[PDB]
Amino acid sequence: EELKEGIDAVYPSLVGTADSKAEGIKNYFKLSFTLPEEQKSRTVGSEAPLKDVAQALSSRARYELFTEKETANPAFNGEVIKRYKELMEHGEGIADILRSRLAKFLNTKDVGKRFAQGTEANRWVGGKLLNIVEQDGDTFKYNEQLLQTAVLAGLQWRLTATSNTAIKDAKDVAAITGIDQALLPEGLVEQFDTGMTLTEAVSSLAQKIESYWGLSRNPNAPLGYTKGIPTAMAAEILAAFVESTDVVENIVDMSEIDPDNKKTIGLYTITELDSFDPINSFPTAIEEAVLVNPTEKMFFGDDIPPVANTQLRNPAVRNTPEQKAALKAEQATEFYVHTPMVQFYETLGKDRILELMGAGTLNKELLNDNHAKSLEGKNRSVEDSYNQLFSVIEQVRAQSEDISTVPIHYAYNMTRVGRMQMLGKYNPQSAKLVREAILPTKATLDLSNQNNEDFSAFQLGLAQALDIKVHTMTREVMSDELTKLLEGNLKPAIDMMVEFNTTGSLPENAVDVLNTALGDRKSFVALMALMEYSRYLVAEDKSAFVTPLYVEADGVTNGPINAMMLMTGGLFTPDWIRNIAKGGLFIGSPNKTMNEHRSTADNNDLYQASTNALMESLGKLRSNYASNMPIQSQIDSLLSLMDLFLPDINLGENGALELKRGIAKNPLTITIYGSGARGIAGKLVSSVTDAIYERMSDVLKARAKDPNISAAMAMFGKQAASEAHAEELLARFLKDMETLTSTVPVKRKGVLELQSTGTGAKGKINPKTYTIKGEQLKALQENMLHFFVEPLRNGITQTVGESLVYSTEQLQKATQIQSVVLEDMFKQRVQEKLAEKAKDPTWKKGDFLTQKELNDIQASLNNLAPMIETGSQTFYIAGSENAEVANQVLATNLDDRMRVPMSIYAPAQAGVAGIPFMTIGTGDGMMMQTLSTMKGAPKNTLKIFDGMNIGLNDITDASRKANEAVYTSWQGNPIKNVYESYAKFMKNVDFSKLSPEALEAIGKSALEYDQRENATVDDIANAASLIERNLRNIALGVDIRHKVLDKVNLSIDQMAAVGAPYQNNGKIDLSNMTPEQQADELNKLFREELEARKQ
DNA sequence: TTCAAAAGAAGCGGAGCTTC
Ligand SMILES: Nc1nc2c(ncn2[C@@H]2O[C@H](COP(=O)(O)O)[C@@H](OP(=O)(O)OC[C@H]3O[C@@H](n4cnc5c(N)ncnc54)[C@H](O)[C@@H]3O)[C@H]2O)c(=O)[nH]1
Ligand SMILES: [Mn+2]
Repeated sequence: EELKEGIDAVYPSLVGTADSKAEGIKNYFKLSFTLPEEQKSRTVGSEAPLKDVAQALSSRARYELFTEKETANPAFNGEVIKRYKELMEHGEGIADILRSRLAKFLNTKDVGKRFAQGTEANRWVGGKLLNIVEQDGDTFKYNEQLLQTAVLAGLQWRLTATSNTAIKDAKDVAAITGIDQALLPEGLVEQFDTGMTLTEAVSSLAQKIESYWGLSRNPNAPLGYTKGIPTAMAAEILAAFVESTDVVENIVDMSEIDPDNKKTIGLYTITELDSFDPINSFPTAIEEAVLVNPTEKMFFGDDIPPVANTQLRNPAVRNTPEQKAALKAEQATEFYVHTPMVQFYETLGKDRILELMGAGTLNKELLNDNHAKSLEGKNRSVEDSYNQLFSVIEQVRAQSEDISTVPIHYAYNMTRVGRMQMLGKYNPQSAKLVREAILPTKATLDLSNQNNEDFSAFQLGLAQALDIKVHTMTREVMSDELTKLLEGNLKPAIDMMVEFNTTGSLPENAVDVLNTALGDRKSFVALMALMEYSRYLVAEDKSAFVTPLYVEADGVTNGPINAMMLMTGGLFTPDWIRNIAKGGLFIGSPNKTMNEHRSTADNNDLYQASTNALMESLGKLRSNYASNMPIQSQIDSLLSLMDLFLPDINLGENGALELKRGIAKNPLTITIYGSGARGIAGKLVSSVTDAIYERMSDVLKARAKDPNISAAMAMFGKQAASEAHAEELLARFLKDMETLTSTVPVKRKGVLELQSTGTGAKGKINPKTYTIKGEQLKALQENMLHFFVEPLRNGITQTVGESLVYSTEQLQKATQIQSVVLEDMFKQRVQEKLAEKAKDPTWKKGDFLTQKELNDIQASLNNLAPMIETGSQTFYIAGSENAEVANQVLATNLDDRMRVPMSIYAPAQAGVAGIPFMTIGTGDGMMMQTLSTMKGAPKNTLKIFDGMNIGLNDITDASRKANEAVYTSWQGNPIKNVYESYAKFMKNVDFSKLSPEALEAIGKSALEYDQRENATVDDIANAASLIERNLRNIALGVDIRHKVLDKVNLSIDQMAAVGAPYQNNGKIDLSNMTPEQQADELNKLFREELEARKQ
């Protein structure tokens, strides 16, 4: 009751009665919200928020008074104050648009007159804003406090939303657009990553608006109003921004991108401010005024980010104590601007940085259309990073006279998969350009003697930055390779940088000099290396040289290796010992390092081993079809085409096939994580078509530079030796493209057969519009699938071990089955409650359920063990936010458009998510979390998931701790964790209660293709409990292996580069033994440990 | 079926079916 009259005192004039049982118009704003116990927003109570905040922003003194702080961010100066004054005036224009739009709505279809007569329009999907209007003579008007506060939220969102949007990948776009991921057109993914979907824009706006309103949700009010009213407000604000042209709306017709797709999709992009707009130096003034506890802000000095209580976008999952400890540790690290790189970036200038690191200026007619779109996407990313960096620098520069002395902190959160992610799009963790200007690494080195350990550290940092693969060679060999480079190709660049570090000037051909010197080594960190070595050369005191140059301790094929260690469940095999050594687990070799292994024992890493296995599987494939000439020809053409355009595939003069580890890197990784072969085939083809489109721009360029040039020379000039030698390359290309688009392999009854597509590639090539589309793309993909990817998959399995593949399958099925039941039961418990609501006369279809009701439903699922617990991490595989549960609109704008589906936090099918969740989570996730919290945890590093940047002073000890953290994570047992959860599930699940849809989904996972079709609940049930037994057995094995492995002498250098391996000090000595001998000895220990328990 | 975040628009009518 105190709450009712409390919220009424604040909004006494809103239309309707604050009682859900009342007969006439009811006010769902006061029913849905209460005043907080403690102030959240300084606009609560204000009769004119826009006037008050504008006043607050009008001077430093007034701002300080308003926020009740004694001092304001020094970035808030005259120039910035003047810009905010102009932005407040614009807030008035947004407010004015909103008021007119309301008046239009009230007048159309006499909604206002009807509402006044008792028609409950304030409950319509388009009428929820009527809960915040006030009667005004013969009509209605917005409550000014609520209206103007939402506008302030709208201005803040307008300033910073773009910079906080999620990144879209091909997967996201395919889901959005309904177009198969493998067939997405060029630049479509780019078009979609640039804008916001309606849901994306509205939900971020709504969150901000509700935040500024500064109220609390009533647990017993229907979500249709608690979420609905601020969403209706957001929708209206987005619409006003479209009217004001602060936001551009683009309705994308899928019909032209695919004749059969009927979706039309809205894209919303915020009009960018000028890069030199003063407000960029301090874009959060409003947020920091309105909110008592601002979320959008920079953390300078000893202003430390708070620790997140719950997993990112998974509010049902609390960050564990150990996770919070890790977050705290990472949020405490101080970052500092490295002034020389900033000055270098600035002196080069945005345009030359793009020429150097992007695609420079685009001549949209020396470029193939499709290529042109990738180039644009490239520039976008570098340009945004540049602009974002310098906005941050502008704000840092205000904090002090020496920007290199201003400490900077970053907020972090744990993601769904256990990774510690730095919040924001453009920060050191996520943006390479920013990574080289803002660093937590720093050291003072004695470089007066090139025989110091300090100089050796310095060399290692330069080499790694320069794309020398420092983990494949010893420190000594590295040193000689680096010296060769600095005295050879890099010298002209080094000389230029010496000059720059002397006078502060660059030549006009700087881009050329860098580009030529670096060649393929070019990167932002390479620039840091040139900068730092040249700074050392001109340094006055080489004996105390200060530098943020770092060495990254980086995982060697980290995910696959972790999966092999964590989820291989059988006896030990020699192949496993050899392969796992490729990832830094050395048995019976005290103090062995990855550098030594690679140089003296085995130069092939796990990607190369898989690639070599691929070549065998391919050789086998060729045999089974040896007499079938058309099939041999089809394979040769695929191999030929890839050879023309991909560096990783080489065909020799006499036909010798050679493959670089590169083509196996991504396919190995994602295959373990549950990717299908088709998806991989599609990716390989993309890399082929990308290269082709690019070669077409080469044609246009060479052809324009010389109209005489022959087609062959224009397309294979750079790639060939002679004229006629380029004429055969052209012949291969045209033959390959034709056979690969007109003929596809299919698998009928275990055998491959060629079929005509009837849609072969035909016609003269026009290098500008040339596009491999639809039916042609699919054909290329089918060829790639059967003649390359399928043998690759065979190679992968032989490499990582069939035992691991088996474990990931049981893990996948268990977590899928569980997610299906969870999803289905949730939806059912929801439909039950809504049927109870039709009995309620206070309730209307569209109101949905209360939070309290949703909470009770979620709690009722606890006996199905939705959460996986390791003791230090919590995983919620099924957790999601979906439109499928409520299946209805939440709100629209006042024009009956911008219809936002009602989204609910609820479990959904996992699919294959179980694998990467557990592998990433208990692998690199657990390693980094351990690294942050362990005794003697390395200080002043930047952690990037499976690699860690270390200052040059501490590379040895930090690397050793990193490898100890790896070993610690290898004591994990993610299958055991899944088993514990799945066995509780199996004890409580009622398969008979599931919908038939749920039931068949489970059949797919638990039952062979055959026994499905028409199996009973009991067949499903019995099959589901077999998986539990499988899990139990795997988990037992994993546990034994780990204990046995711990008894033996191990050297671990998975976090490689520095050559500082962790020794487990196992007492049983397996040195001077072959992998076969070692496997036998480990299997004895395994059997003996299996008996300790059996008895 | 790789993971790390979801996600059509809009007339009529007042939800939800319909057509593009
Ligand atoms: N889950 C995931 N992680 C990704 C993906 N792309 C990149 N990452 C992570 O970021 C670094 C690279 O950051 P950068 O700014 O230096 O480029 C990357 O390191 P690695 O390339 O060495 O891979 C380490 C482990 O990450 C997982 N992983 C990589 N790539 C993928 C993909 N495509 N899909 C799933 N998982 C991936 C593996 O466990 C790998 O061993 C990553 O740490 C990304 O798309 N997804
Ligand atoms: Mn790595």
